[PDB]
Amino acid sequence: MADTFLEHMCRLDIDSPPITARNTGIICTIGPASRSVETLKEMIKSGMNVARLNFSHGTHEYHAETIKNVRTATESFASDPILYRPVAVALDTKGPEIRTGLIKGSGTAEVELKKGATLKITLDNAYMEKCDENILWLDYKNICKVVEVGSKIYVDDGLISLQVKQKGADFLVTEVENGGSLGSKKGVNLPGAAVDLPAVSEKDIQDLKFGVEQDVDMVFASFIRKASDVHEVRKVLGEKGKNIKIISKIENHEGVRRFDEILEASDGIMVARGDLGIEIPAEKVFLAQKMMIGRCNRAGKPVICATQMLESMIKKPRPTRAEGSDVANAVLDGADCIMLSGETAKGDYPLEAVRMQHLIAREAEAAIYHLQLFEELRRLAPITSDPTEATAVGAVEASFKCCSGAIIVLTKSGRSAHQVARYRPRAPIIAVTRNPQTARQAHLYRGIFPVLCKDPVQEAWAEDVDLRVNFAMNVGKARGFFKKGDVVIVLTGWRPGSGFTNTMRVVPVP
Amino acid sequence: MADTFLEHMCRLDIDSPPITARNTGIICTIGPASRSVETLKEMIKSGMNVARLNFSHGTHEYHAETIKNVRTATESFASDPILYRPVAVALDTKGPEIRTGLIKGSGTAEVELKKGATLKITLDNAYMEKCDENILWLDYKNICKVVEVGSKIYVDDGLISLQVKQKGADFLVTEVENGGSLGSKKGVNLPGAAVDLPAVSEKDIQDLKFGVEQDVDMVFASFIRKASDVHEVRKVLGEKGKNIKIISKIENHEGVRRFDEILEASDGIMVARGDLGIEIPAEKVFLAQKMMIGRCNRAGKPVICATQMLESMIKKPRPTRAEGSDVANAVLDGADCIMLSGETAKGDYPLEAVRMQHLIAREAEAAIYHLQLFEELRRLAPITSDPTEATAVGAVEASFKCCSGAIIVLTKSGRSAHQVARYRPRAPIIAVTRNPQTARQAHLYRGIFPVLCKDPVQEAWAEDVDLRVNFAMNVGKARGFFKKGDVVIVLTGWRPGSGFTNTMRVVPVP
Amino acid sequence: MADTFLEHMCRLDIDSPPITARNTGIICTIGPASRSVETLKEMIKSGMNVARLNFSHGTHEYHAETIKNVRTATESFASDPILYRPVAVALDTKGPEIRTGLIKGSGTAEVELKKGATLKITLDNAYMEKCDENILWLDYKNICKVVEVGSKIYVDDGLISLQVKQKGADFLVTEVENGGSLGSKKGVNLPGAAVDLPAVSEKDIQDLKFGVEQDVDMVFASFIRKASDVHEVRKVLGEKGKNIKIISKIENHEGVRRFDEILEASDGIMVARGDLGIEIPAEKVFLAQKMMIGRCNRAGKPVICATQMLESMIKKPRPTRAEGSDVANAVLDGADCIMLSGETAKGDYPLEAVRMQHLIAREAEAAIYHLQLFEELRRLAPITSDPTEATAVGAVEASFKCCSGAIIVLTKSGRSAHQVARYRPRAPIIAVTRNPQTARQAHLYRGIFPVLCKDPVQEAWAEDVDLRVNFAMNVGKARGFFKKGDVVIVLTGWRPGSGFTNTMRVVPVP
Amino acid sequence: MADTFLEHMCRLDIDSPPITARNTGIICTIGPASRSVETLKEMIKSGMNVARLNFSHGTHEYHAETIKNVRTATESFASDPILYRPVAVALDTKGPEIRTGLIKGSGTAEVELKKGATLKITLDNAYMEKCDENILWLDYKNICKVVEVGSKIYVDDGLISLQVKQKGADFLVTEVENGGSLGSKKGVNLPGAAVDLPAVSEKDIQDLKFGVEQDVDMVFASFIRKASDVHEVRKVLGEKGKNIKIISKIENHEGVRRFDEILEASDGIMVARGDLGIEIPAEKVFLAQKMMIGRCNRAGKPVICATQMLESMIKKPRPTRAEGSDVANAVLDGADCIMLSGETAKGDYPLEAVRMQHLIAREAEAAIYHLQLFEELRRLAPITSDPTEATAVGAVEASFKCCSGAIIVLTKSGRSAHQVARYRPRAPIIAVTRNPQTARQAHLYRGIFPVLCKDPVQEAWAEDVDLRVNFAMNVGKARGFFKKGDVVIVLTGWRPGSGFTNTMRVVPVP
Ligand SMILES: [K+]
Ligand SMILES: [K+]
Ligand SMILES: [K+]
Ligand SMILES: [K+]
Ligand SMILES: [Mg+2]
Ligand SMILES: [Mg+2]
Ligand SMILES: [Mg+2]
Ligand SMILES: [Mg+2]
Repeated sequence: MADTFLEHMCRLDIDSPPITARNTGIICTIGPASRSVETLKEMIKSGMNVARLNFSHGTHEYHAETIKNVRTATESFASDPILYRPVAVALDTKGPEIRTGLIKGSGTAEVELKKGATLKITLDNAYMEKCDENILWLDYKNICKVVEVGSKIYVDDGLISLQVKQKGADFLVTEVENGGSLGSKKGVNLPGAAVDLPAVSEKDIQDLKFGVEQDVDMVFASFIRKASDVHEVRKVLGEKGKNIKIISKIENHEGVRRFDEILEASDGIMVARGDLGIEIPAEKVFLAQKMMIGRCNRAGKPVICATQMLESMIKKPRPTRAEGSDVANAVLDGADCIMLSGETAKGDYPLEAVRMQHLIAREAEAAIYHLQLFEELRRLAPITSDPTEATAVGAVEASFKCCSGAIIVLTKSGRSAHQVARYRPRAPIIAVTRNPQTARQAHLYRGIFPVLCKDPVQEAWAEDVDLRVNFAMNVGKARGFFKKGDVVIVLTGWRPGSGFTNTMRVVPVP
Repeated sequence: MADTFLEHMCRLDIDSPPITARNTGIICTIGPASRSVETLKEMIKSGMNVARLNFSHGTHEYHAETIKNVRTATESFASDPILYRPVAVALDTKGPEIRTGLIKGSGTAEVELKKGATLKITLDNAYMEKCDENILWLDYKNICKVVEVGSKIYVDDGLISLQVKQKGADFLVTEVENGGSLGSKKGVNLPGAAVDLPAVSEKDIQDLKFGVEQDVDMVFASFIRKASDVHEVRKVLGEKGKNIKIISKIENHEGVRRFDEILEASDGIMVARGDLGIEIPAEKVFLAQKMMIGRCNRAGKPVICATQMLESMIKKPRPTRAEGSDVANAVLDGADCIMLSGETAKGDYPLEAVRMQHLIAREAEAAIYHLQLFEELRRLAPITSDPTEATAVGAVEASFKCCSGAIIVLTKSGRSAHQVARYRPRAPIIAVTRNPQTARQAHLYRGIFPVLCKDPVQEAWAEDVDLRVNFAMNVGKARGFFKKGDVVIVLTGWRPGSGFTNTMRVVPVP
Repeated sequence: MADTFLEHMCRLDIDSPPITARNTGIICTIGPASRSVETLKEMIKSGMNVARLNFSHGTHEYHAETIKNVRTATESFASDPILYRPVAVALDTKGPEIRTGLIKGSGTAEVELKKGATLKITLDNAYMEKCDENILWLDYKNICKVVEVGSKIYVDDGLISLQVKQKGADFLVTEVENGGSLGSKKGVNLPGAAVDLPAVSEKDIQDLKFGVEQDVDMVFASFIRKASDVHEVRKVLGEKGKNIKIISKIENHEGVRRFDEILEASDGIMVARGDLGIEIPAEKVFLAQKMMIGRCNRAGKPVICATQMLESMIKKPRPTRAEGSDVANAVLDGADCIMLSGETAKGDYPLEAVRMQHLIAREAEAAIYHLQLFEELRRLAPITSDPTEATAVGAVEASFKCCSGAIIVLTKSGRSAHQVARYRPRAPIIAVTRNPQTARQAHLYRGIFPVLCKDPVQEAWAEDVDLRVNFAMNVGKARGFFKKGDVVIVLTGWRPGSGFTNTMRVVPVP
Repeated sequence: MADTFLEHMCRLDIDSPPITARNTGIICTIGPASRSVETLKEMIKSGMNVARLNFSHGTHEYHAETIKNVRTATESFASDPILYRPVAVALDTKGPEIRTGLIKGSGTAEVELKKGATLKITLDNAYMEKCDENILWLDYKNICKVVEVGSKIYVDDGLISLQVKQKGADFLVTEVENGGSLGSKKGVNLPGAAVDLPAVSEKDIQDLKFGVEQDVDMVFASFIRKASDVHEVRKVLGEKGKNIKIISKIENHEGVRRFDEILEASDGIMVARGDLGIEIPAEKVFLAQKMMIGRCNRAGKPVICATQMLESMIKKPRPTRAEGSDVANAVLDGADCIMLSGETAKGDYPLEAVRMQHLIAREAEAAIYHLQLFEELRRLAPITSDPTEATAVGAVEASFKCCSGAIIVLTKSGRSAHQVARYRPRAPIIAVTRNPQTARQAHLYRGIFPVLCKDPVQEAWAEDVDLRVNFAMNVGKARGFFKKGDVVIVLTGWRPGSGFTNTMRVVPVP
């Protein structure tokens, strides 16, 4: 809108209402607070696009029923194919974690840790359910190999910290620095160590194969360190799960250093700030986020900002001021998807969290300085002569001039719609598809609003197109994206077949 | 290509050969040296696109035969509809000129004028063919009304200059400043004065009506001062000449000050540097040129740089260094058409002049900094939601990415093709049309390479399009614009009818 | 560093260590957890620059001793004038707050509020200490004037919310939306309403006059609605407190709408997100922040991002991921000062909070895209011919070319140094001053590192300058800003006197 | 001034009068029409800055007296040291030219050449003064070595052209293409050939040594092909002529290809369009000009646009429209100096040509888009930490903000002033110097207006500076550059000595 970024900031207006559409994808983690079919229905209406299953906790039976509930709540809306919203299922792997043992005692399963006190760490399975003030167990077998005297051991997602004083053959005497209440099977981080667990562990092969059987849409592979880790996960999914999108989670120092080879192998990225903020200094996480989002935008691949975006909303019904700014800034940085972990999995206000996510994202979109964003994306794009790319850039450029309410894209594999999203247009991308997996996986991309055409293929191609285009027109009028008499962009082929979406059309809305 | 204009300059390369296509239109004035049918044939092959007829000199009989010869030489190539080049006819009006009388004496019709001597100017028709050292006649009746003591009177296109010492009721005693040889019926300019002749004079109404009868494509209306002058010319052309394009010539101070209202009324503009450089100081003409070309580019209307671009080539076979740089710079400024006046009308080297025009223009196109040109044209464009505009910008944006050999545009009125030219793409715009006037008038716009489809309308619309598109493909292969296997942009409608070219298509060349 | 903002993001590097200097000012609120002289000493070393006193709670006796402790801990370091860091005192006024009455009952002073229940609000002072489930008192007299049916009333800093169902003459029947435990004299916010309390209330006149007596450096005036509110505060401070800087806190909708007139009157701004996030929707606070920071940067006036930047660090020793990104982004937005409210006032980890503030800020500075920031600031600056401005821009431009370790500025009033900070140079601005208040107030400006020259004025001006310049050279070597042999910029006058710093000098470091 | 280059063009105004100062240097070639002391006086007042002596024609006696007259006419104004303008002398070498023999016959020394006829070229000195229709002599001995069948031979600066049909051992039979009148000792060009004459020929060593003896300021070395040619010329000038600036003339294809190594060795460049436009195609000369001017601006070295800029003004009192635009565009391209060859050397209107040069240049300066020019020059500058560079950029940046009437620079060698000119400020650079050669050589740089301080060195350095600064203030008021009360930039040292101009000062004009 304005000639400089500084004037663009100065022009930002609280009283200027945002567009009804919301481009940024929302990913909610399912758990105790959101597992029920009636709650899942409300989360879908509130704005959920992808349900994340965290395989660091549940059994296969538990997760199987969580999937069952999600599809019940999803297909609840299928009676009306206009207002039907696809909902993806995502399997977040355990990965090479270090979790502690269980706690001994009555009342509750917790014990205090004084600042300055001693705590012996052990690998002996006799203390596997007898962790307390003095002794502590953890499942990583080679912990004495990778650790030295003075090394930090962070327990329970950063809260508690320990410095190693002495070593044994298989035991470590440590001194407590940050106190607090220890619990059962809390996560442990070893910043400075080189943890040598397998990227695809024995448990993870079972969880992935289960993912293929359950027909999940994507896999959030944890603690990805290098490009070979992504190919290991690709192999385990194999032929049958070839179409399952692999999103590499960057959770550690090694993963940041090797980001380019990891991005090359992966379908997308998750900036998993949780583990990253322990493994790397807290100041710096933003550097890593902005870098990874930046490179993913340039590469044209989905990137997900994740964890602790609305942490206070576990306990409270409204977010903090910092949590408000974090979500907005992640969207302004250019993140395709925002994520909620504990907020929806085990929180007292799951629905309010999903709505805040929707609300902030929706006018972070408005505050994007599109003039500069689009200018720079063209320059930094390679000079390939793929007809689908050139149509996409034409569509996006066309959309900025005739302030379009939408860009409608007929697509089988999603790729035609992905390439439009790559250039970050202001208008939403109504991706029309008969492939239901394509509709679900499209949530990963910023601004793609998938719609599933359940209708049978009409005889003539020319009339089959017009049905899918008019189907999208009806969805756009229904959602408020545009009205009768407005202008929109339409992307179709020349005789059908996945591979050549080469036709842009500026159509008046009927 | 490069990140800054300065590096763009530094990168310019004499050894890098230019593209075979030449986007800038060439307008040649026809006269004694170029009137013959065999010479007109060679000028068309050398690169002529518009033939200009100067109605300050010829009779209606004379100009009628000049038109006849142009169409003979043009239709000479019509046997091959691939290599047929349309050629426009343009009628340049007399307008409110001030010409002197004839000269007395034997030997030749010329007399000397010393610096510092006296010259009496008279309106008495007894001296109408007796102009000499002492007395001089001129056809402007109210010359004593608009002139005062100290006013400059420039005779013979700037060469000779006079300062007014005394006044009479109908005579002026002047003193000579610049000497030289006076001649018969030379043009007179009155810088500082406000000449009150009619914009559409009595003679001009005859010449315009003749223009309509002869079926000319455009009118270069001389000495346009204000917007009402353009509407007077529009009226005289009337219903029958409604489709004749009016190009307002800016020849004077008043015309520059009122440029915006004149541009609004006119179809295009000519920066007539000849009279402008006398009426306004010589330094400043470039300011006026760059301004008018700039505003015309922003308005999306044709602009023509004109007169004295290769003056030395009247006498010599090669241009001066300044004349080389002038043509290049006019193209770099963003002029749609370059013009030759005396160079082709009465010169010893008409063909070499037209070829230089072609040669310079053709790699001025290459030196355009398109990165900046296209960026700035988008910003300065209004945010209209006309479907034809948004398709045009999409086409042009698409053309920069898949380095297209051309942008093919099916168009009846030319408007679909005009709107593509407005955003100055690098590739040539092959405008396919059945209307032969549309083909001729399209030369006014930068980069539009019109082709006339003489074939009858095929039955199905879908196959009628494919014939016109494949016709353009054959022209492009013939001219070297592109080859088999290359990519091009194609613009068509959705069911035929002039008003909605709304379909962009990235097609491989068959 | 890079040609585009997108490549600049992509280039950001966690492994690239930051510059030793930290440009962004840090403001800590003093209270129970940080009031002691030994804790204040550690906060100064950790990075405190301004001590904020919140006059909504303490008595004048209480705050007087807090000031006494701050100056004791500050002057503790005065023995070494090289490593002495000035520390400002700031008085944050009560302003037009709306607090409830006291609670009835034994044990503790609290009652529950169910979601959906009824609560009658009253102005009758008989219920002034009898607030409960049914009745609630509050000190705002005209609450029925500014409120209508459907208006929200937020109690206890956002936690509890009420919708107005009915109205009375002086009573309001409301329905509860967000439940929770009500308490004694909790703050109330009225989103939508136009609260007509006095901007400078009766209590505030006492607090301001006390501020003048105590010799505070700045006043954070709360709930500033319009420009006249700033002039009221200016008057109360009067002649004796003329040099006390007024920082208008934007806490409400009215204040955002009138931002430009408020900024014109005020010396600086605080984006008080606390009250702003209740008064305005939570999504939107970032819009208001970015706007106010943007306009303050363009105006060349201090702006302070404030409240809830590290809220979790009240309870925990490390911040959340969102809190890390919030501080970085506020610095990237261009905030001069970051602020801690509860984190230092009543938290379990005051020192760790001040260190995080220092750590994040310090490499947010590094991630600033200075190429674009400086380009845009020049364009958006007026074309004034003040000699001090032109020297400042020259200094800043010079600093980018000879990668200067610092820009040294001799200044009495601080204004010469303020104008250098206005153009946001990468290097720190070592402002040398004999006025001790100038040194303290300079913390408000980004990158000004004040140093107090306690030495007496040496006889010759030329040698007096060289003493102050060499004093700064010694501070710069001490702090690691630069070393012997490096280059720095130096700003001095031409014969001394506050008003003309007109001399830039590129000096090698001795 | 404006946000885009396109709006900048649109904003250009004929009625907006230009600044009184004229930044672009003017170089006039002296000959028959301008050799007299009274004419040289008028040319100096009209705007001459450098007198060029063409050593392809005169004897050493002839040129010695031309120099004598120039210094007489120059020192004529020395009585008033305020209005004294230094005037450089420049020696343009013969270089490896190919000139023909003399013509046989009475009446005049000319013969006709028909198109299509035969002309035998010979190296036999018996035909050295017997060139005619059939036989032609030329001084290049190895002409048969470097030429083949089909090679073009251009005679008399492009007018006449010949194609080689046959070869001999030492004779060539050719066919005429372009006719015209041949003359005595006309220049010959061999485009496509690799002419192997010495860069510093035997005659050139005499002319250079003479140049050193006469105390010329610069040498325009002709036909520079590579970097070694520049070092040969450097050697011949040697110790005694070490301070004589070498300006390499780019006249040929080889010189353009090797431009970077030539620029590295040379002090400046001349885009000698005369020979370049024959050696290289006429279309393309502009490419070569814009490239060379661009790279010279980036390198910070003088560049001179030359030959045929006002060719018609040899015969006529006013230039053509193309010649007007050429001078403006060369200045807009960024040429430091404009040059007149035949226009002043042997023309009927020398003074009018020098005035047009002055007039056009002077409001080409105004039409420069400085916003973009300065932005891009900073980015493309290396990040060196020379204190003189950083002061220069500071000065130039400061000058844009406080719309300075001038930037005053005290300089001995000129280098402090050269580095200010490198960043192309809008204001003129008043370079104050006691070295009279420094004053003369400073004309090579755009916008440096040298003034010679003839006064003796005053005792105190601080008062010696103030004398030179106040001397410049008086010159600026005299010329209209600024008035009493205005602001200007001043550049001085810290204790005198050539090597450290490190002090910028924004001074009010007394
Ligand atoms: K996990
Ligand atoms: K005419
Ligand atoms: K307060
Ligand atoms: K020469
Ligand atoms: Mg994580
Ligand atoms: Mg004309
Ligand atoms: Mg507050
Ligand atoms: Mg030459």
